[PDB]
Amino acid sequence: VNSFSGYLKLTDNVYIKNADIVEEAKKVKPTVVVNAANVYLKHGGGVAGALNKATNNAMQVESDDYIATNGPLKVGGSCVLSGHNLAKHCLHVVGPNVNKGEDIQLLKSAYENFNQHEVLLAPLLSAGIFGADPIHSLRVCVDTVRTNVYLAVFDKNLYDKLVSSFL
Ligand SMILES: O=C1CC[C@@H](c2cccs2)N1Nc1ncnc2[nH]c3ccccc3c12
Repeated sequence: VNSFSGYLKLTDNVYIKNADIVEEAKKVKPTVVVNAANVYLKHGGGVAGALNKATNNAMQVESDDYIATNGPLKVGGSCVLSGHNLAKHCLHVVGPNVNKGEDIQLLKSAYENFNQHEVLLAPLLSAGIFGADPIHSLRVCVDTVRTNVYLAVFDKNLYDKLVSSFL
């Protein structure tokens, strides 16, 4: 039993909800919140901009130190940093950005990072401003993640489309 509330069960381990991941993180304080990161951990917009703003820019400060020490992430890669006031940990995961020409086949590699964590609150990777089809992203998530994932979908219209079209 966990503290997540109001989710639709899609499969044994994948759940989905129409919600703002920031407010969901602030309420649940999950062990792991996933950020829709880029390789430079520059959290300007989309999910990343929203998570960072909610931390009063502490996420960005921590991230800049991480990059100064380690260099950029790989597309498809991840790193574990603090969750600040939102979660115990933030798993920054780099889905491919279609608006940069990155290979959508890397989306599966991105979701594989979730399997290192027993339970996660997450957005759909590569959706939104990363330019991929959210229906496809959900399919890859379901077919790749084996741990317990709670997906927050900000757009109410999009959520209903994902559910109604889910196979
Ligand atoms: O609903 C989806 C599906 C793909 C993804 C993206 C859409 C555009 C770029 S990325 N998204 N957005 C969000 N996901 C989680 N929490 C969110 N809180 C919000 C508060 C205001 C506005 C949007 C969101 C939002």
